[PDB]
Amino acid sequence: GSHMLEADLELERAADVRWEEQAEISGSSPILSISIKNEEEEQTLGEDGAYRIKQKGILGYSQIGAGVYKEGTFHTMWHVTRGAVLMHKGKRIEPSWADVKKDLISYGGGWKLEGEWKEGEEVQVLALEPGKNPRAVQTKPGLFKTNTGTIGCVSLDFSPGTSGSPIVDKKGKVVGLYGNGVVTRSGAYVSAIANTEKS
Repeated sequence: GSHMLEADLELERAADVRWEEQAEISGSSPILSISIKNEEEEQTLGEDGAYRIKQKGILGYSQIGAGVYKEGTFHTMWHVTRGAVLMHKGKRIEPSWADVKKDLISYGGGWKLEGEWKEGEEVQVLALEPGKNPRAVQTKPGLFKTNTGTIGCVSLDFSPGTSGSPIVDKKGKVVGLYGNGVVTRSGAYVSAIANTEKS
């Protein structure tokens, strides 16, 4: 086999994980990214927060995902990294735990996301889309029956490459991660919120 990485997957911090009062008031608001990032250039690269995940290729970087660093653990979607080693400023990050069925993977310790969701409450997607500055979008999840209990879900209103982006309650905690596509019995595709799940 090879002793090199199968692929160069780099992390890039983009924003603080927090509730945005402006997006509560207006529906959505941009968030500050840093000198002030006027524009995101996907193809160039550049602790706690929200991160882009980019894959090097001969044309430059592609943003294939996003995720959340919290309390020394990085959380993202199994579909995004398929358990691959991540790099961040020359530091290597290793998969600690995964759950394919839930499309979740953690790196550097176990699950730390402690946002909570009850029906009727709104949340903010802190969306890191390919080619765009971070944006907070207020949304209302609906409750759904699983074949074992309940999950909250939201509409797939972002780029697939926002997968892994955090969704936050009013306490500023992460209820879960955007982009975990599930199919309903009523023919539709929605995003199943990570933690919001009972059995």
